[PDB]
Amino acid sequence: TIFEERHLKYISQLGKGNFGSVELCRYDPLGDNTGALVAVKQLQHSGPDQQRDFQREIQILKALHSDFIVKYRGVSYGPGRQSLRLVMEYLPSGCLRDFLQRHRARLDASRLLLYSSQICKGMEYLGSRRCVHRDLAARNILVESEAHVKIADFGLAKLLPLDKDYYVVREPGQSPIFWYAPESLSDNIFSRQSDVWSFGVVLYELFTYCDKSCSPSAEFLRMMGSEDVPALSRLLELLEEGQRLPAPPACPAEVHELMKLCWAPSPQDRPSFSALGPQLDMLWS
Amino acid sequence: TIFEERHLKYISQLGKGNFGSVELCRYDPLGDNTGALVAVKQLQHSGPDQQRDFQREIQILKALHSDFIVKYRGVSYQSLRLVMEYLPSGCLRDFLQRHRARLDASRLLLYSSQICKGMEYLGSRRCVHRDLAARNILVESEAHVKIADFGLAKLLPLDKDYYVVREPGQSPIFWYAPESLSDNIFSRQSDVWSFGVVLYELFTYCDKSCSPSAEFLRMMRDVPALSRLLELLEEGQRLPAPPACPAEVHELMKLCWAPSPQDRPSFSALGPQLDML
Ligand SMILES: NC(=O)c1cnc2[nH]ccc2c1N[C@@H]1[C@@H]2C[C@@H]3C[C@H]1C[C@@](O)(C3)C2
Ligand SMILES: NC(=O)c1cnc2[nH]ccc2c1N[C@@H]1[C@@H]2C[C@@H]3C[C@H]1C[C@@](O)(C3)C2
Repeated sequence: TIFEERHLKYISQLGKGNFGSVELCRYDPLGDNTGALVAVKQLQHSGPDQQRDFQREIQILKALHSDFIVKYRGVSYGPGRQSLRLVMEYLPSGCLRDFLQRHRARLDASRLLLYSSQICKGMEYLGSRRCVHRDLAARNILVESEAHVKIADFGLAKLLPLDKDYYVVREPGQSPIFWYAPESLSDNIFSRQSDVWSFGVVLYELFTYCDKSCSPSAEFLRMMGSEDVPALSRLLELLEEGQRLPAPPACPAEVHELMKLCWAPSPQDRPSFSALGPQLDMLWS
Repeated sequence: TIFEERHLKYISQLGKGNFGSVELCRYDPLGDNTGALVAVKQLQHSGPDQQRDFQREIQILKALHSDFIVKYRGVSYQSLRLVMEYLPSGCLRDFLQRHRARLDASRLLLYSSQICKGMEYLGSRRCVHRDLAARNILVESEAHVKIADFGLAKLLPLDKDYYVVREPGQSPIFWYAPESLSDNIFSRQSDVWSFGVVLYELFTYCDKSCSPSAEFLRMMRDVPALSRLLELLEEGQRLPAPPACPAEVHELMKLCWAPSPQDRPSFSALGPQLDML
């Protein structure tokens, strides 16, 4: 629950954000090296807005209990009893985006549909906590084992007003625009329905095995093209025309049709993660 | 943007102080009574200290933008008046007492959620309210409340996280924190203590007989009225769990009332802990 700074042995780095970083550590009080591996998030060179949002993240994660969401283990009040480090579980198999590219050969559609379903269940639970993840993408999905994946990176995650179902972000997005829904791009509006849009994209990522040559980045930039209008503005224009990501190579038709529903123009017309769950689970049987 | 005195029709009094008063008016330049209502504040027989502070007050509130903080509207000028929006349902304390049958526990969480968010934003503007209490919260609609009364609200120095009031406040002792009561230290963490008391008010539906004052008074021979409370807060005594209060909210009030300000939760941490119940 409470992690002594001196017993967190640093090993190496897992990610370096713009205002923060995630370090792989071993919490080893006993010295014999049997202590558990943990991911530890902390801030660097950050202003007041980030420190405050970082404190929201810790509470949101502390409060999420699901097999399909990465585990909060504790916090550490750090060197000089001043700073703040967020301690989480370490999953050694790594992120899904990298895992699919490496082990592509030993993984068939069934296994891909298992992942999708676990993620969908995870996202259904986040809905139930009135929580919008806001950064759902293969790079933030972790692999617990070859048959278990988890959702991670709650940095952009936000709870809804208790009386409303949507939320507006005052400062616009910085994370890749290719997972963002149109109302998010045009108006910085976010919701469970917006997360449903992004889940369409992770299905695409999944069934393209995160192959870089047909990534959302890769595909949209080929459709947007270069012409000066900003890249955010022309993607939106592309999306309002009704243009979407194309059917992946060898994609099961009925999976591509579920994406299309995730990507409906109006948020009210996208299926809930509750509607999607069974639809994924009993696609073939 | 700026209001004319001759177009401000006086209606009735909203509040009064030892050196200040607030008035309800319709700003009615067309003269046909279709103007908007406004709460208008000004000073009366005050000293230079009050006039100075009142300008600070105008300028802070002028620059606050939150759906949970009463909206500065403008000013009217020889002697200055602060014009604000008028919320017609009045303050929360009187509302909770009047409409308790109509309001369930879930909606008290919503008012809590919204006050915390207002206090979070005041925190980010490096600003301390000093008089957080239900008597200073306003009802915009049945599902929306707003913080008001920035009379005693002070901005923290740019390079420090606390403020010291050399001339202490005559306003009620029961909302104050132990460092306030003892050494006049005010801070964002002080505002957290008082939020704890605001929670108590909410979940007791601002019932008179079990007010913070009434309850703290019941928990106390004769010495000074102040130095009995501080001696009692430093023992460990706190306000009771209200009857119409969930367990986990009472735990948030006790955390809010930790002895050391450093141990008390931020409004940033509190928020989710309220919203996720
Ligand atoms: N609990 C964890 O966060 C975590 C657990 N096991 C891991 N194994 C490899 C990375 C990694 C973790 N964090 C990484 C960090 C945050 C997020 C997710 C990972 C990849 C990313 O790019 C984006 C940087
Ligand atoms: N702009 C306003 O402040 C305001 C707006 N709408 C209102 N409707 C009823 C009172 C009232 C207002 N002021 C009151 C005044 C200051 C403060 C808040 C209110 C109650 C109090 O006791 C403490 C006296």
